[PDB]
Amino acid sequence: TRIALDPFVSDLEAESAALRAAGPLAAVELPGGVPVWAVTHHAEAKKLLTDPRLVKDINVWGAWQRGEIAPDWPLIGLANPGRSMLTVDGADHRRMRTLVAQALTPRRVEQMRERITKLTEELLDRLTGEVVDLKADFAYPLPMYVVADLMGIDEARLPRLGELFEKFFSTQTPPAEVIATLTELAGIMAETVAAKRAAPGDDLTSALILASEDGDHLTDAEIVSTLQLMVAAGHETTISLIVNAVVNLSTHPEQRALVLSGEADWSSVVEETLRYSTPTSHVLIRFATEDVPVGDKVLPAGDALIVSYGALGRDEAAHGPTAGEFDITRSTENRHISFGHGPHVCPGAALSRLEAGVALPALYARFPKLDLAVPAAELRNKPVVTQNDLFELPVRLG
Ligand code: HEM
Ligand SMILES: C[C@]12CCC(=O)C=C1CC[C@@H]1[C@@H]2CC[C@]2(C)C(=O)CC[C@@H]12
Repeated sequence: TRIALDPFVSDLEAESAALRAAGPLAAVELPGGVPVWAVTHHAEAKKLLTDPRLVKDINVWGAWQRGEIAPDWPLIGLANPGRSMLTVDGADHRRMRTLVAQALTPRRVEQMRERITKLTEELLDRLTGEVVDLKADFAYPLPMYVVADLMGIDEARLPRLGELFEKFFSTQTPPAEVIATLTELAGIMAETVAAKRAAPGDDLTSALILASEDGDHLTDAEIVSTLQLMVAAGHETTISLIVNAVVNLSTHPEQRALVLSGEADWSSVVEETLRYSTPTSHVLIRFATEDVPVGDKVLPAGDALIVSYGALGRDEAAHGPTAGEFDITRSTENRHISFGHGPHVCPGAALSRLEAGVALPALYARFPKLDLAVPAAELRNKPVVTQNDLFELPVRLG
């Protein structure tokens, strides 16, 4: 009775309807035969996201301890990523979040507005021809230039950063390519941390060095880990938020009219795209330290849990009868949890909201008649089971 997630993501819409159907705790199978539970309703996901019995520590995974997981399993990098803020809980996690919150503040993000506006303008200036891949030519570079600038990375490095990002986020990248790419990126982060210790500035890296709580502060390895994790977590997710907003406005032309006329604000388009069409369909992975009641099922001790943000974004219990439709005018008594909830909540939420909030009005200001150059039906998801990412976004600029 276990929903196997399509690893080609041939039909996300149906799979998300199946996951919602299979009740708050759905038995699922991950690409490569690996069974896990998925929480697929909003209220139950919130309860589990704040339950300290659901931990990131892979030692708690019974299937893994019993060697029933192949060491070459394509998703192993997600299930078992090593030491970061991502994979700790309790006091160790709260220390990291406290120090990181001192550096990546709402103020620091808001102060990027003008730089993001200039980067957005420079990318729009390079758009030529009647039909473009808006993903490749606009959405894809923007978050790389922004995060490089936020982090204070030497602007001399940007031509190589584009090649390293491409290699790191590509399916096609080999094995000894993928690890040469990670090594070169960590070298750039280490060079940045050492440069900012020698010459502190107005950048996230400088702020991560300075952060402290009662004389406690991040180690170099913790700063480099944090910067790498933010690139990995923040790049393709922000791209897909911008892509999905353009796709949603293209396919709902009367709501496009409302925002372009100024009736509706762009923030309402961004928040509705996050709920209706989150870039992150599933997050791996949590493990129960004890049996955990979820509705009228039990999540057994040592079992795995993924959070199905994609499925639960359209939860009728949270958002009502229209949950299944894109409506930027909707009011919900329940804020979307597409950035997560509880201790592991996304620290980049303000930044990705600002990037999309600047990019989208800038794009429609340059090209207010822009539409899809191919029917909505021909857009295809990439073969990435956790993410809601398209191969391309063909648009007629007009
Ligand atoms: C639309 C864009 C993005 C979405 C949809 C997204 C979504 C998420 C979600 C749902 C989580 C929590 C997963 C969970 O615990 O179940 C998360 C964690 C995280 N995100 Fe974001 N995110 C986005 C952009 C970014 C950006 C721009 C950054 C960094 C600047 C970032 C950095 C992180 C980090 C570091 C974590 C791990 C937090 C922790 O485990 O303590 N994300 N993200
Ligand atoms: C789980 C995650 C964060 C939440 C989110 O929205 C999307 C993802 C998918 C990619 C993950 C990332 C966290 C950091 C990971 C493990 C890496 O260091 C390489 C792949 C990357």
